[PDB]
Amino acid sequence: LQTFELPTEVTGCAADISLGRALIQAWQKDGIFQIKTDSEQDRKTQEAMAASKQFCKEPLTFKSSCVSDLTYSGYVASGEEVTAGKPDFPEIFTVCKDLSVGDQRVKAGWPCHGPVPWPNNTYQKSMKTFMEELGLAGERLLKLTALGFELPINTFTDLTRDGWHHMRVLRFPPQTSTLSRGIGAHTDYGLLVIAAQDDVGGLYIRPPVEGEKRNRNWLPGESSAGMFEHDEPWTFVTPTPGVWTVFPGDILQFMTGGQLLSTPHKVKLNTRERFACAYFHEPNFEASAYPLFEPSANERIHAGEHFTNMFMRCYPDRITTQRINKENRLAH
Ligand SMILES: O=C(O)CCC(=O)C(=O)O
Ligand SMILES: [Mn+2]
Repeated sequence: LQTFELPTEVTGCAADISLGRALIQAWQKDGIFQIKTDSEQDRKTQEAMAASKQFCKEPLTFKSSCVSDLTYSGYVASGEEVTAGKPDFPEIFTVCKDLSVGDQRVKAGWPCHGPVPWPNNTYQKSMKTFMEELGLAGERLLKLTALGFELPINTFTDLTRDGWHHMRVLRFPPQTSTLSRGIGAHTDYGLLVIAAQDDVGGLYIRPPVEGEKRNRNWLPGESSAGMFEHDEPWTFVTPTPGVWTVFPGDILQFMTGGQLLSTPHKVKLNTRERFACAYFHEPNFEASAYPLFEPSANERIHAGEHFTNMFMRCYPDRITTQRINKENRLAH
């Protein structure tokens, strides 16, 4: 895979435009590239992964208490069945925008808005500072992408102001310990996905395949789930120190008219447990994404509406979903 070092500030100089061209080319050929982490980005990744490992060592009663009826942030034990001798399962802690009940959007009952049920304040601090760095990387990447497409440098800036960025903090069990098979082929609904992983290995991505029609996962009727899972090609994302991976999400596919494709990906379970984090760089919850290259187009996709429906469908029995239904929160 290509690995690039990003500049700290993207200003629009010739080097920035050149880098944007190269990022687009790498996505168009490989579906993914790596970005070099600096010493602080790396340190903060390691501290977040350590906090994740410590949290997963807590008893299940405690982990299961890290839930909220206002936000989807918090813990889920994935799956619905276990057996004797296969008692383990994937675990996710989702971090969405951390808004207290003092925030006006929370007071107004906006769906998905509320405070993260942090397990402790060291996990909180570790995840917040990691997500701050991930957000800055996302902004650099979007400015470079704009420059590479000959668009204004700040094309994405209003769209992502106070963006609804969120992250899944993941633990996958060893294959022999679980009835889970990992995560099947899917795409992520976001502008960009920035991901980190430990040394165990398990992530596979599907590059662009010339002539291969792709479902447009921003449309409810074109779910990408499961598609191509058993068909070649799948690229193994070899664990590599000192990098994050980056691929386009569904929103960038929409905005670019398919010049970038949302990268399908899947996770296979290994012989050891595996830790990873997947960060989703997003528009503002209230913003609508639009075609960048079709100025006459009136079609839009509303980020907040899609986020809410996706979480409601993925976690239909969570207290968060029950409260959305009880209070008819979709009406906001
Ligand atoms: O486990 C990984 O490396 C990626 C996980 C993922 O794709 C997700 O949480 O959407
Ligand atoms: Mn994913």
